[PDB]
Amino acid sequence: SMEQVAMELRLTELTRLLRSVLDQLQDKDPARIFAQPVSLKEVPDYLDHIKHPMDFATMRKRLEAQGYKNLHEFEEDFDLIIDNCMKYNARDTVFYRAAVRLRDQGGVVLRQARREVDSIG
Ligand code: NA
Repeated sequence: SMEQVAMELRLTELTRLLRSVLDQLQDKDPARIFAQPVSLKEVPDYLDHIKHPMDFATMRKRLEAQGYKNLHEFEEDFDLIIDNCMKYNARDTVFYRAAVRLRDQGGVVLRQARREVDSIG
């Protein structure tokens, strides 16, 4: 049908838009603390603390399969990265402080990203 084609183009444009949103949010972690999933070889007890780990590489693979249906779903994953980091690591660590600064600078990107998703439709 044409109406599924029209749905599919919308998804396809959104994914293109979220690519840009992702790339900007990843430009706010220049250490690359959040680039890859936490190694279970290096931190064996990590899944005793964190039931839904999340990182940027994972979020990229879901995107290029067009797996994000709205902006909420994208935001939900992004928030896991920050919330997982600030729970596992203490206040006085470079990990927690990298999550705080990513949160505060990514708020600027996601607030205008919300207006662009609405505005086009
Ligand atoms: Na903690």
